[PDB]
Amino acid sequence: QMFCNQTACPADCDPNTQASCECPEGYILDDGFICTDIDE
Repeated sequence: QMFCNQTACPADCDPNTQASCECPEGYILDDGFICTDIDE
């Protein structure tokens, strides 16, 4: 349950949560390898 840790940020796979990048279980990355979901 972690989509980049917020609306849209980056995907450097934090070294204490590994939530970004890998993206939630179904978030789906986007143009930018950033984990987010506010439009496309």
